[PDB]
Amino acid sequence: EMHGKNWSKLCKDCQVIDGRNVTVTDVDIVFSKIK
Amino acid sequence: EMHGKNWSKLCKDCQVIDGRNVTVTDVDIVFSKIK
Amino acid sequence: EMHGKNWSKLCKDCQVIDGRNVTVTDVDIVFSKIK
Amino acid sequence: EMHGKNWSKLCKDCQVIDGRNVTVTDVDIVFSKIK
Amino acid sequence: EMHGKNWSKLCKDCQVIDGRNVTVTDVDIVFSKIK
Amino acid sequence: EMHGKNWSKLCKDCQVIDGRNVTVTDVDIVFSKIK
Repeated sequence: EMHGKNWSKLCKDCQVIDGRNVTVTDVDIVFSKIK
Repeated sequence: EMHGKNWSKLCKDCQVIDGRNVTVTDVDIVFSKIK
Repeated sequence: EMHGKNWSKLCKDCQVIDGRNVTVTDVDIVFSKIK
Repeated sequence: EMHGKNWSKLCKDCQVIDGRNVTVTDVDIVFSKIK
Repeated sequence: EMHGKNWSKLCKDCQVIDGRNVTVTDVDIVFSKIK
Repeated sequence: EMHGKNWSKLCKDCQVIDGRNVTVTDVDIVFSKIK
């Protein structure tokens, strides 16, 4: 199970680029999820 | 199970670019989900 | 189980580029998850 | 003297960030010219 | 004298960050010219 | 004198960071020209 408390961010089986200022440039595909 | 509490952000099997200022540029496909 | 407390960020089976200023450039695929 | 020809960009006593995709972030002052 | 021809970019007494993708981050002052 | 021809970029008394992908981070002052 998962449980965050009042500001806590949490994940499982995840891919995160968490950060204050975040820029991505010239990309071909940012998000891709084939199943 | 999942449970956030009053400000807590959480996910499972996710892809996040969480952040204060976020820009993406020149992209071809940002979100892609084939199934 | 997982439990963060009021600012604590935590994950399991994860890939994170957490950081204040984060830029990625010229990428072909940023996020990829085949299953 | 200065003379450009049909696509030529030129300057003198200049500061340029010329480029296809250009982003500036979190800045305090972008342009400043005190005299 | 200066003379560019049909795509040629040129300057004198200049500061350039010319380039295809260009990002500047967290800056305090990008352009400053005191005289 | 200076003369570029149809793609040639040239300068005199210059400071250039010419390049395809160019990022500057955490800077205090990027351009400064006191006279």
